[PDB]
Amino acid sequence: SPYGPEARAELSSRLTTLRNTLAPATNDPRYLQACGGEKLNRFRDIQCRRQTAVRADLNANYIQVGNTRTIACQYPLQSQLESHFRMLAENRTPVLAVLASSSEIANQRFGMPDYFRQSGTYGSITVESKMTQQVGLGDGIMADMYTLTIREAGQKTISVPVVHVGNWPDQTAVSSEVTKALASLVDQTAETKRNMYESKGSSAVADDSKLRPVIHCRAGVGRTAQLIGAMCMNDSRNSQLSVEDMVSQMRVQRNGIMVQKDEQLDVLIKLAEGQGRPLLNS
Ligand SMILES: [NH3+]OCc1ccc(-c2cccc(C(F)(F)P(=O)(O)O)c2)cc1
Repeated sequence: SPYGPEARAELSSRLTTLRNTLAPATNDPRYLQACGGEKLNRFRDIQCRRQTAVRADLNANYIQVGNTRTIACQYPLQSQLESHFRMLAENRTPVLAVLASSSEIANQRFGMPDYFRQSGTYGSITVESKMTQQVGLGDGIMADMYTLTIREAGQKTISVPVVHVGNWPDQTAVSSEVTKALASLVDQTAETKRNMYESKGSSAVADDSKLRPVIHCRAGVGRTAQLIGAMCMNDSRNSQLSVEDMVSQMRVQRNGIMVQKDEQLDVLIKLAEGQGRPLLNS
């Protein structure tokens, strides 16, 4: 079988080699480096590919999987929130998908600020959060939606739709069905917001660094990578892109941990199989 244990074993062999070779060395020229005392990386071993970095002071990467353009990042540190909101505003972000659980955010030991469910002030930026609809994705998994209105004196005010999956636990894979429902919700939300900008003649529409969905979980490598993979498979432009390609693109463009659990890779495989998409490059 193209999806049998042999093919799966080969896929894993290739991806493990790639993970091991992309592991960051100290002062690795492939990875963004902290400057001046301030912590950059939420986790020492989860680093940000230099070439695709979004801002010098964020652990955040531009990611293009086939034709699908997104930003993947870590959950921003408290000290990074002003820069994070500037990135969001500048990108005219059409959807911010947060996959870190409510339990994770509430646990102050993890230092995950509650930045999208509450209003706040971060340097010169003020942020207003409003709750909108709640959508069930299946298997009890829930998406809570918000809008974040980002203001700064002398800047255009920008509002960002948020899709928060609050009950996808760390180091797990939600089912292929839940994943497909989630990808559809996130793409639909982005599409609506992107259409508003287009209807207003925004110049962001012509700029491939902009209007990217922004996706983060805690580290930005497990749950984030499962969602990005699913989104890529929902994009009609990506015919024939293999699972090897998709995962190898996420890893070279962010870090080697992208798709963190075997069960996450298994959901990508099952979605591929459903479409008759190849696992391996010939
Ligand atoms: N230190 O070894 C590598 C390493 C270190 C930390 C993590 C990690 C830490 C927190 C959460 C997660 C994660 F749950 F996989 P996410 O889905 O948020 O990316 C992963 C994953 C890999």
